[PDB]
Amino acid sequence: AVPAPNQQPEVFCNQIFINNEWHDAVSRKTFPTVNPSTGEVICQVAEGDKEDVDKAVKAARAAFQLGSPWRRMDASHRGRLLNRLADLIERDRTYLAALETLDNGKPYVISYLVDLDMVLKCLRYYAGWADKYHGKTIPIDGDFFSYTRHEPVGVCGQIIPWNFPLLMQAWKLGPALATGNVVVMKVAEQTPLTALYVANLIKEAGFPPGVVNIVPGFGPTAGAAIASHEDVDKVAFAGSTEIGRVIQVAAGSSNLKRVTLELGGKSPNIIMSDADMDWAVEQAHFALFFNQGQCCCAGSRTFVQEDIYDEFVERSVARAKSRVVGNPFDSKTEQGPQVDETQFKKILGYINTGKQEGAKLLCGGGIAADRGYFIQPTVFGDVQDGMTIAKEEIFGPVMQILKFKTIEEVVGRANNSTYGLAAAVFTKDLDKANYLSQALQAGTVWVNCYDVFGAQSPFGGYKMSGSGRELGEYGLQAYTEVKTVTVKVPQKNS
Amino acid sequence: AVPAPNQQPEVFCNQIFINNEWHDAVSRKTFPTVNPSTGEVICQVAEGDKEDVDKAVKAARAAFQLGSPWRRMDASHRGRLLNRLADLIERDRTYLAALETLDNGKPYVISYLVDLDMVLKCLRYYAGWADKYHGKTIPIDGDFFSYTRHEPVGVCGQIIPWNFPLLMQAWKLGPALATGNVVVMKVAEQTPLTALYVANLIKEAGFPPGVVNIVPGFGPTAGAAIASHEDVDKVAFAGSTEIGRVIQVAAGSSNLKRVTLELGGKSPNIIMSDADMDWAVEQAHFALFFNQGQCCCAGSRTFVQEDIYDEFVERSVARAKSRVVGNPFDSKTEQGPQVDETQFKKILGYINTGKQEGAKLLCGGGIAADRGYFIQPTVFGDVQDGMTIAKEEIFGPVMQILKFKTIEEVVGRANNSTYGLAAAVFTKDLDKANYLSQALQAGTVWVNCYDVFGAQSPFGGYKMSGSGRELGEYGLQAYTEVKTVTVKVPQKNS
Amino acid sequence: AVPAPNQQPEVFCNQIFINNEWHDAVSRKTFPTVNPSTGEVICQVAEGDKEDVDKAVKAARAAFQLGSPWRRMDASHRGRLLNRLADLIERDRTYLAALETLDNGKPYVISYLVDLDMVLKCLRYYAGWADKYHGKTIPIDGDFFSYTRHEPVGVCGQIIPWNFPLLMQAWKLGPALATGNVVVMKVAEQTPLTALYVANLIKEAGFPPGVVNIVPGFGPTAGAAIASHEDVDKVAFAGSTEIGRVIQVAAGSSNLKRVTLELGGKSPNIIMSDADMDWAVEQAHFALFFNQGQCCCAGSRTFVQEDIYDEFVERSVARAKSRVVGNPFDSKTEQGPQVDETQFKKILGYINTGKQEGAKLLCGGGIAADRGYFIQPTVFGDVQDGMTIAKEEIFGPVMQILKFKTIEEVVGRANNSTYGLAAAVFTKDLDKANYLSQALQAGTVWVNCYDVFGAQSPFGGYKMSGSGRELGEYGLQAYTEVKTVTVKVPQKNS
Amino acid sequence: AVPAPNQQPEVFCNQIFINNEWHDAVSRKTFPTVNPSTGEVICQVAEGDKEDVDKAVKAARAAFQLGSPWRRMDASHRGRLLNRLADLIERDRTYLAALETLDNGKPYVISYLVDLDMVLKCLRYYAGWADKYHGKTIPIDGDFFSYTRHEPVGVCGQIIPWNFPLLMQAWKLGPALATGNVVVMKVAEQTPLTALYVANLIKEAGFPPGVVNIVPGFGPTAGAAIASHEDVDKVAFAGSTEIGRVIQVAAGSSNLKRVTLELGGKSPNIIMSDADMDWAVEQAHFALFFNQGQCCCAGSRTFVQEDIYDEFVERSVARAKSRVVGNPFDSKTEQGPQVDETQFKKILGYINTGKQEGAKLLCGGGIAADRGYFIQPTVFGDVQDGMTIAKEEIFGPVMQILKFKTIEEVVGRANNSTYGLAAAVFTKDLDKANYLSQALQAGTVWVNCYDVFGAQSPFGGYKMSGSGRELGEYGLQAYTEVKTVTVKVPQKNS
Ligand SMILES: Nc1ncnc2c1ncn2[C@@H]1O[C@H](COP(=O)(O)OP(=O)(O)O)[C@@H](O)[C@H]1O
Ligand SMILES: Nc1ncnc2c1ncn2[C@@H]1O[C@H](COP(=O)(O)OP(=O)(O)O)[C@@H](O)[C@H]1O
Ligand code: NA
Ligand code: NA
Ligand code: NA
Ligand code: NA
Repeated sequence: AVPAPNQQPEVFCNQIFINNEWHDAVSRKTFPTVNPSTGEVICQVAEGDKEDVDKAVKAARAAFQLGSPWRRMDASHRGRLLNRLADLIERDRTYLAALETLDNGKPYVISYLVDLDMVLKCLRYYAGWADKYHGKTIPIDGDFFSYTRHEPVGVCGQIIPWNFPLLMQAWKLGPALATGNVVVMKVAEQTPLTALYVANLIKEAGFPPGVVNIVPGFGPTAGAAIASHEDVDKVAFAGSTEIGRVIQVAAGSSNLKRVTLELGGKSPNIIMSDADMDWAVEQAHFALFFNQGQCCCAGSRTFVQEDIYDEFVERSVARAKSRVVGNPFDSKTEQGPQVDETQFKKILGYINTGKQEGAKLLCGGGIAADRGYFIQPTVFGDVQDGMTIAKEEIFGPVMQILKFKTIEEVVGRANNSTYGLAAAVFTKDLDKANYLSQALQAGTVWVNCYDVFGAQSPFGGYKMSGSGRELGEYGLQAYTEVKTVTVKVPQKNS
Repeated sequence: AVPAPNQQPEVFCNQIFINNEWHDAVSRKTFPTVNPSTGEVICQVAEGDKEDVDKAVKAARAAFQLGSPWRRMDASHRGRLLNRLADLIERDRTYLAALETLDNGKPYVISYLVDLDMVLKCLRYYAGWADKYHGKTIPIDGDFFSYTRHEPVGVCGQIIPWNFPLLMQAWKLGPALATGNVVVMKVAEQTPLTALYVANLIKEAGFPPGVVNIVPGFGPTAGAAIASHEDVDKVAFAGSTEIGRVIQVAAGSSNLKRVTLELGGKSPNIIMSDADMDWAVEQAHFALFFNQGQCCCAGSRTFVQEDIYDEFVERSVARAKSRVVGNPFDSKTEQGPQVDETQFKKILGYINTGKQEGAKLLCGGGIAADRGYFIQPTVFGDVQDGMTIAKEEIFGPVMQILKFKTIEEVVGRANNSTYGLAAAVFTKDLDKANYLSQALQAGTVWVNCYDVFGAQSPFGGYKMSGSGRELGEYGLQAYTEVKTVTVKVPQKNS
Repeated sequence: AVPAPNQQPEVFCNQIFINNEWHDAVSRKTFPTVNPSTGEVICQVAEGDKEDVDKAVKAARAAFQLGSPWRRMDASHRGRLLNRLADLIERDRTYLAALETLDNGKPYVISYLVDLDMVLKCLRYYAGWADKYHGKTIPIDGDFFSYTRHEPVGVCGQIIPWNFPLLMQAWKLGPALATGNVVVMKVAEQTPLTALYVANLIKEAGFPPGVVNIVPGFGPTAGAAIASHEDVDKVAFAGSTEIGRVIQVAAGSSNLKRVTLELGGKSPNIIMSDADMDWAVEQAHFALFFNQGQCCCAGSRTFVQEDIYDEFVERSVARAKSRVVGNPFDSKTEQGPQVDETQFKKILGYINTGKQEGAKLLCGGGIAADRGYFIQPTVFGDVQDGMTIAKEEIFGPVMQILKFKTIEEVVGRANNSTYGLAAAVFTKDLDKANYLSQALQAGTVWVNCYDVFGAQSPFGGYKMSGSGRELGEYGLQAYTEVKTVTVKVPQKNS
Repeated sequence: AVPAPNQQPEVFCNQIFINNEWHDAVSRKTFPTVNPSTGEVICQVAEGDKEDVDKAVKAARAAFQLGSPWRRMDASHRGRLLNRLADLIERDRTYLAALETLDNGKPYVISYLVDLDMVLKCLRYYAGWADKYHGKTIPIDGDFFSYTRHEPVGVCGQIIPWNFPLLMQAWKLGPALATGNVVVMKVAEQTPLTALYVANLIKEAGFPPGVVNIVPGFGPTAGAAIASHEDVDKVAFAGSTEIGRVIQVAAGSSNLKRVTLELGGKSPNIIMSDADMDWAVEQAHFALFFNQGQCCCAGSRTFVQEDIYDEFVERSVARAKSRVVGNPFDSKTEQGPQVDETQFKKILGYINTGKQEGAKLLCGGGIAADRGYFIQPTVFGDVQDGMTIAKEEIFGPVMQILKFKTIEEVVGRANNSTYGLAAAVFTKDLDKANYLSQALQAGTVWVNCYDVFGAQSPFGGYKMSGSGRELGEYGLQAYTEVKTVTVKVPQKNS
């Protein structure tokens, strides 16, 4: 079951979080955060800029000083702290799920059973890594003892997007805190609220002051301030390929801070003629329409073998036509609103371009409600690789179906992209699955499934979909600085 | 192509190898080694017993002393020595393959292209591990620096069988020497010669005296002296399950030396009705008949789905009938003799049991030549799980074909065995492959192949097929002793 | 602060635990467990034997069947369950610490602050391993995809001693349950009660029935029935070297089950002349007298460099004379009774032995109280290597002080033992530390400290102190069975 | 023993190496490479620019195509090819060592015994890694089989400096080729010759055409063309911190290619009062003067405790005065010329700033010969933290000796730098070694030694000394792209 939501949850946190305290922006400015189901302002949030980020970095640097409580703390105790935080998130699960829906738009049942579940699982996974990420002892030549310490990278800037506000926070904080780093986090202007409440929980869980600092605000102000900061050791950025470029340039123009990026995708979902038809249809629908189409790794290029194309397309249309768009607090709602007006307008722009460039509009294609940012589930057929809707990330409920003949052809077409975040293969055949999974140029390849995330398995892009990995053991590599200690000994023996 | 063999290679090495020198046994007794193709004596070999083993162990212990050339040698240099040994074995490849064939009976072409190749690949793989098996630095609670050293286990007793004389030597020496151990090796009385010649090469490569010592002799004498020795730190045994028991009791009854065992099997090879028929028949032939049927992981229970049974059986009988038995130096020969008279008679015993118990004799079933230990390729059909030939390891050219209906049926019947060394699955279906590889209780599961060994991938038994793993990184564990060092420090920081 | 103890805690659990239920022995037999502070019977406990062990093994086998709740359970959820068990143990901490003291004799302040603390830390550490012990994907030669699965070893027999009842239970359950095994545990007849209570918490935590089964009873009966069982896949034993031999023999003579052993020690604690004297005296006292001397890694050979010998002895003797023996429920008490009458007598025998062979009695040497099993802290000076009290594990409050001159000498003397569990070095010198830590043949070497255990750092013996390691990542190896799956693929590419 | 050098070694390779063939630049332009001992031109070398870079990248890309010989080659065979290359460099060691000296300036004895030895060790180290860098099998939640593939990152741009021409090439090629990548290398204009000859050996070794491509030319042209190239997946740059910035900006401005950097340093060498005086003085001299002072991790800030300061400086001055500068082909020469006239002039410039700002010139200070770029071993005493010679990397034979009082003081001073490449500590004290190696913010900390490089131990910068690590297992991380494959399975079991 799912507990009944409070459909108008009280907001408690709306300021800058530095040193476990709440601060107005130095400018005293605030910006509104909007409910995308109604288009109405939820509340004002402090508008952090460069000066606020400066305060935050100083607090973070102080917390990181040798001999500080956070630096001296046992690695196992960092685990306990992460597990305490997860316990508190779970305590406030019903509230956070409802707030998540209020600010973002996603169905409450999904906030509750999916987003909040994944958040708990991620934080508890990483709690487990805290005292387990060993350095090495190394059999170097000569009369020496040589070993590596895995140290924290230090002051980590973390700039996150609005599509999974709580989950992306957890994906960042989990590996960073498990490895003893300190954080300055810039949350998305569209969805700052849940992350700020979680900051209260960080304080309650007992993290020392300055270990996690949150600065809500805009990208070119607060975000750029972090990426170009002289005393941020590392930046992790999740967002558009376009702003990823800005981040890497900022890093290089400033202090040569370490950089990881999780960017867009145009992920191919490949349906072989021997696929389980009903399963493949349902999963392709999910792969595209999940979270209002607002997923980095959305199955936005649906390649279907010619022999099953017609039936696949028929079945896909029926499912898109029966997908329930409405109030995200109604249990029956499958699809909420898009996150804001800019997104709403951009997706509608893409549907227009799709119609214009000769893609066959099979269903939807319009606005779904007269208030809030609701869009009809849209399916385009006979899509061609050169079409704008086949190339550009739409980030909306707009499905592309493309026809192919051969396994060799579809590999070339799938790989023909500057993106490489994810892909999938639907087939009953062992050799087809292995052929395709090895040939596909993508960070994750799903076989007879889609959007299967696990805290244990790494995720991240090939090509311009980003670099570095999040989740799994791999997710600790960007948060570790490696020191070699080589010691002269009287006589080295095996 | 394969170089022409010397069909009567000269024997240079036939004594006990200790401190890089050749010794008569202390009793001065010798035993004959026989050419299995003719039944004739090749030469006499020193008959090592307890006294000779005692000498060998003292030499190994001295070589292992803290501050010795072997203990002080750079880990990378152990790699250099292993690679040098591989180069010398390559230099003498034509000679060694022909000697292997003389003493063991396997086809010279197989000795050359298979055994010798796998030996080189194994030594060269482990050469690469020598300086790469790191200890750990560990984030323990409190003000401490904690780390582990991976030290050699020490003096390693290695008792090996006759079925792959050179490969079994390499499988044992590669990981032992990569990790800085010293060795007292007991070779099989049936096949002592190639391993003794390799000892000459170990000396030539530059290994310090005492690092590898070799005692040819019998099992209850030299073998048991090693297993029961008060100064041997570790024993690795490969052989029968019966002697495995003897070895583990000897270790328990002596100094609690560490034990690993590679023992027999009765490995199931499962052919689903969707398998590629031509491929499955050829691979099932190989799986069973490879090396005169003298393979620990022989596919000696061939389970075939009922819809393909008659055709599979027909094809299998034709393949067995075409199999050329003859002089192992003749390039046309596919099957040499069995290793000795004891094995010869045991295998004929098993065939007579097969017939008497109601299995269907479809081809072979008798002696194949009037000289040497040759047995016709023998196929039994309509084999039942309760039959002797379905349960006991035959270790000869005797194939069992069993009929089944369902996947759940075959899983349980395959698993209903006290052995679990290997298994194989032939199918085109992804889900059947995955279901079976998970469900099968065996150390290696091959999918659409058989007898695929890589130096990179571990190999070893479940259940009574033994314990521990050889090959890959895993092959190093049994040869490492772990030391934790925990050091008080002024102030631990992350 | 330590919560006031219930000095007469109620006993709730005194039966055989199988399938989450409490059972009498088939025989209906019960055995008294005694309070060592008073020599009085606490209560009677069900006396399990072969037939009860047979039921417990059948239940574990059932819980391990493919498709069972325990086998299908997400690894992450095994972590949640271990975490929940740690929470319940912490909830009942005050009760469990008092019950431990009642049955074992150790001071309540130590049960509470040390034993219980270490139990919680072990379980929480292994909770974190549950979903992180990865197998490997392997770049084998040829057109294959090769990988390994790390599967559970299966039905694990675990036989534990009486010196750290709750801790030894946790050391065994932690890694077995994290890796998905099932357990039949035989607890010590001297100290059954606390482990049985924890069984109640295993049920309360939500572990499926048959995952943990506990059989109280005696060694030659219940313990030997586990070791010889034909369906137990792995046995883990902690206790005497003497019984260790029996276990390895029983394993070899039965089904060749996998064995690990945690046995005795006679661990050298080396004090160099440049050591911090006050520290080294206090730590040498703790190293020996901790837990009534009943510790496998007790520093039972204290080697002191000659220039500081006289002062070190003077100070050690004053320290032993000041050690408070009495009621373990009194907060003033440093030392409680020995565990039982047998150990009491064995220690008195060793004390008389030291006097007979000429070691200098500096203090203690007698019975400390009328009731229970209390022995005076005893220090022997001028101990020589050849003496029985210098060679054999005493397991009581009996300290040996040996004098040495050189670092090279002391290495040789420290290593001249068939034991090799632990060692320590006290020195301010970098090179002396590194020289000694390298040269000492011991599973753990402490430097300027003693008895510093971390859940993160492995622990186990060299030589006749045992084999295999407990704690850390290494603790998982003995609980994992490795399966290679090697799959033919159309065309292997890097 | 060292073979007599050819002091005018012949030049065979001076063109652009693409597809295992030699090419003139598209422009037909050449640049002189100069002998720094004489100031005379050795020969002309093809001047590569963007058009030649483009030809090379297309070559690398083709060689990387799925199904090409290099992609399909067994990982173990990649290892064999690396070992073959090492064998060829060893065969040609005398020639290559003389060529290195001729083009670079370093003493022939050093080229031969140090650089060449290190090149061989690096390549043979990485040969061993080729088939051992496993991906993982991951116990993800749900009915899934999840695993990682460690794939090559792809086309690798490698831009290397002039100070260790052959070694830097090896450091780059070793890990890149072990993991199946393809390379476009830009060698330093000052030292192109040796790396070009090694390209001949790469062809001879049997590496498929296009796997390694080498473009000599200038930085703003050929190097920038590599960094900005839209089909280069990864760039690795070694050189100045200034140009490191340019690289990172170029990567984010183009295709968001993966970046690792090895930049400058101003490494502190800390001499505690309890240090071994003779050894510390010799090591501090080596630490600064190695390779004409042309070492990224040079001990260019020598901190000396005040109690030993006077003696230490006195001895350091005597040692620098006795250092032999001259013809690098003469066996008596310890120091050759600096690499070129720019470096020559820059160093004299720093010597002038040292005099101007009031540092105590103790010896040297000027040119050491009328021909070639020879500079006197120069020592400054009483150096202060604010001085230019204490802050900026000089990259010449100019030693800075600074005085300190306390361990706490020197930590702060050592860490007060935007560099963090290496540091060293000289002390006999265990606690001081541990305290310092932990507190020092440097990629490598040497204790009682300096410039101890091992192929096994990673090396790289903290802060603006760069990012990522080379050597050891860590050196493979930047050359790997991680793919997750997650497969729906019928029913997941442990
Ligand atoms: N110039 C910038 N520098 C740093 N961060 C930015 C910049 N612009 C936007 N951001 C931030 O990056 C995150 C990802 O959003 P963004 O890439 O702008 O996606 P979109 O523009 O499609 O909404 C957000 O938190 C946003 O505030
Ligand atoms: N023959 C045996 N087989 C199996 N377990 C035994 C045997 N004898 C004793 N045990 C058990 O092993 C554990 C350790 O005991 P042991 O090594 O005998 O120490 P002690 O005799 O000094 O108490 C206890 O649980 C004990 O009951
Ligand atoms: Na919003
Ligand atoms: Na023979
Ligand atoms: Na008791
Ligand atoms: Na030059």
